[PDB]
Amino acid sequence: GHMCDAFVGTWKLVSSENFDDYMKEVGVGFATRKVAGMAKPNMIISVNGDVITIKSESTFKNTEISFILGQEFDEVTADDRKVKSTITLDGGVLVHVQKWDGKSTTIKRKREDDKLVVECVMKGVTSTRVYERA
Ligand SMILES: O=C(O)C(F)(F)C(F)(F)C(F)(F)C(F)(F)C(F)(F)C(F)(F)C(F)(F)C(F)(F)C(F)(F)F
Repeated sequence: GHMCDAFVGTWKLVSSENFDDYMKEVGVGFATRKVAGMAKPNMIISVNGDVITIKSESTFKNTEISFILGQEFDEVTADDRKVKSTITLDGGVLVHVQKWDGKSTTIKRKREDDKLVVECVMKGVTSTRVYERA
């Protein structure tokens, strides 16, 4: 249960690039996009045996996903998509693919320097969000 040791802890947002464009490509509505952009999320990543939990906390929406690496699971995203999600550990990076409605998006959670970087890709649009330890 050590696969994820470099990710565990609490994290807070430093910077965001192209996040609104990413949500646009995903199909998120205007009001939800504006709420999401205003959020200052606190992210908690924790491990309990084989089960990893990623929690995002913000004033107006929390999400929590718990999963086993490599095991597909049902996720209801913050924008209310019902997706089939699989997260694997590849080259020290958590690679999260969401599949729904004939579409897919990939969320990579990686370490760079002392930061946790979240890279989200939808049809060639990439958002990069940088977190520092809380
Ligand atoms: O900052 C992070 O923790 C993050 F980068 F990991 C993340 F949270 F942004 C994400 F990757 F999970 C995400 F982009 F997919 C997302 F969950 F936010 C979303 F953009 F897909 C979303 F649309 F669901 C929304 F922004 F939360 C919504 F618009 F619904 F509020």
